[PDB]
Amino acid sequence: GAEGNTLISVDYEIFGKVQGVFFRKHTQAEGKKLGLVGWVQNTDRGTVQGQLQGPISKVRHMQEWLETRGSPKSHIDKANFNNEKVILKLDYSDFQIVK
Repeated sequence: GAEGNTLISVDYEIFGKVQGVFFRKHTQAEGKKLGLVGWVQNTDRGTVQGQLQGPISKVRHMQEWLETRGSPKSHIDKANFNNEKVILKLDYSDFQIVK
């Protein structure tokens, strides 16, 4: 087991060539690696908002993975997170893709 998994909450946002791409399909796979919950979708403007929820032990790595790694058709012109804080625990059951 572990000492303590301080569950935290935080969102993300990517800009560039992450609009007309089906990269979201891959997000469902990589999301299982670390083991987190949330969803995937796009906005009316032209960006992808992925609300990731999990322990700092997994989020700390996810932040330095989605901003760097990624398909060749997903240029990350700008990557930044928001709404970073600690909470009781996750509010979902698993990850899923939303079209």
